[PDB]
Amino acid sequence: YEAKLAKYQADLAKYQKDLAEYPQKLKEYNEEQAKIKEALKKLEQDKNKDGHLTEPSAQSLVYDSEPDAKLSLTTEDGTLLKSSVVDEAFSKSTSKAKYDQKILQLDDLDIRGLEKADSATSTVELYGNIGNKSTWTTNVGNNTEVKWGSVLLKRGQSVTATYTNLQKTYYNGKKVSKIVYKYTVDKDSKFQNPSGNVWLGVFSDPTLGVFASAYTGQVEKDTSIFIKNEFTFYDENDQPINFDNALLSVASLNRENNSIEMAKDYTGKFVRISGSSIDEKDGKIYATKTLNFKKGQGGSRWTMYPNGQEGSGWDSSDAPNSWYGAGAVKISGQHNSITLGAISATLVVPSDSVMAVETGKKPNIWYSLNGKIRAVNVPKITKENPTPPVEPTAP
Ligand SMILES: [Mg+2]
Repeated sequence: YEAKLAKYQADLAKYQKDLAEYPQKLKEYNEEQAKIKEALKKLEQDKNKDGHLTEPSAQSLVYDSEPDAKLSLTTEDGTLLKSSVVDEAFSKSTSKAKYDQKILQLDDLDIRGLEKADSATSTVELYGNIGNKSTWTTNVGNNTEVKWGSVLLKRGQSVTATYTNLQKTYYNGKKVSKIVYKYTVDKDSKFQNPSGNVWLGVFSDPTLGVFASAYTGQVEKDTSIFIKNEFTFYDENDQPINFDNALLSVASLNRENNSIEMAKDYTGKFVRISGSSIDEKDGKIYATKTLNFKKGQGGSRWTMYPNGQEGSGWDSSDAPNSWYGAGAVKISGQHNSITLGAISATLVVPSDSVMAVETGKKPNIWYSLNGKIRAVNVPKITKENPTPPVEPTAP
């Protein structure tokens, strides 16, 4: 009868508060549900128009941006890298030209520069356009502040990234407290870096994802880099979330004549976007029938980068037709998995003078997994279904 009564009394005050607030929360839930159901009736009717989900549903996972998240890294077999080693590597070789114009050009980084003698650290040191480089830009965010922990991993090795301090992430209108990703280098990757190392730049904002690279400053024929991504999201009580058809966006699945970006080995259900270059074929999600790099070339409708033409620059976060290189995966359960990578076209499709040339590519990729579904007008669930308050019983 000690803190039993004090607990009961605390829970009674909280009950009284929830009872007072419950009718307004129920009203707001009911109004939002009504809105969502009407938006879904229209999406069903429009399911074959350009940029619409072939199987429309509401987005329960609000997971667009987390600029203020906090990053923690652990690897049992890998090497977390000192910032100053990462900085030195950026200043030399193929990224030097951009580093001298105050730009961190992640896709030009020659990762051999990271393989120095006394490089290891026990905890994450963030690097990016921050501190003394607060006026610098990066090719991934331009002027926006981006930073990452750096790790060297070989085939089969993994890093576990924990992201806390999340300000805007919600599932079914409840706040997400923590996200844990385990990133593993897929053993079947074909990259040639003699050390066997891959650099993962793990951004502090988990919605920006990962920059994965084995680039040594030359292109490679018959190369690939794949990163397995296993993840669990956690609720306000630090418990794993059991997703029920949350939508995961797989965007920027670029296909050029020599290079395919693809997702594979995924949990959940692929949902095609109407009009998109992206489909599923043999458990792999990519541009299956056409290239998507340049209008007219290899069957592509649009041009991936902004050139001036109509619907060009499809490949960015804010472009209206970014769905052209996107798909969605409907996920459930508490533990989910997907593998993202880039591979030489000739390892995937028959050799062909337009669709699959032998020309070498850079074994790198920037990918992201988030809730920013690129299909048009997908409604978000922002209001929780309130649980009727239960009056507690006295000791
Ligand atoms: Mg891409």
